[PDB]
Amino acid sequence: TLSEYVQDFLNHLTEQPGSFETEIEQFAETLNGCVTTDDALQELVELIYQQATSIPNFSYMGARLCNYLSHHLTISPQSGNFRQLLLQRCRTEYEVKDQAAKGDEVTRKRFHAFVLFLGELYLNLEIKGTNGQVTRADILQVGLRELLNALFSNPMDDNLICAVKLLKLTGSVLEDAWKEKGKMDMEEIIQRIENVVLDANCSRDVKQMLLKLVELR
Repeated sequence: TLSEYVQDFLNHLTEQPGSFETEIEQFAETLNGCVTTDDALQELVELIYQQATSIPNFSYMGARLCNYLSHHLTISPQSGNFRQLLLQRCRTEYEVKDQAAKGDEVTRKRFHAFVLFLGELYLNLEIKGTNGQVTRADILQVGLRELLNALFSNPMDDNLICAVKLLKLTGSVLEDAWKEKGKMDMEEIIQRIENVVLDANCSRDVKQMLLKLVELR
């Protein structure tokens, strides 16, 4: 089945991160021969999306794999390409982020995996722009800002640690994009972080991590 093939390959990348470069072409090639329906494309997207948002430490690999397949799969069905379906799928979970940042620490591990997968996707998913230049996904730029708002609004240590990671990852790229468009988001994020540090009952070391970000941005 497609799902056995894909899941085997994802397990393989998880166990052997080094094998991406030498096995990715064969993976794309095999998928090109077998992913021929809108349905099969949708299922491929779902399997990779699940691995990236479950499975710890699959953020970077997930996003790198997503970008690769978005450029190397030849199927372009009427209803959406890989890129397009992925981005749609991300909006689905992103819609429940206000609730996802509550719950309990174990349930939130999946939310954090989703947040960082989206951060890595934003950095690494290359889209040919309207002017033919490489651009980043807009819906991800917007989603990241809202995810940060959700994480700071529920200032439990593990939520704050997730926000710190996401901003170390994407913060300079975000800062640049907001400034090109004369937006004040980084200022607003900085005030949110300062209010956490002033008010929240989180750990001292997490507060100190937040303060280091205020120096840099």
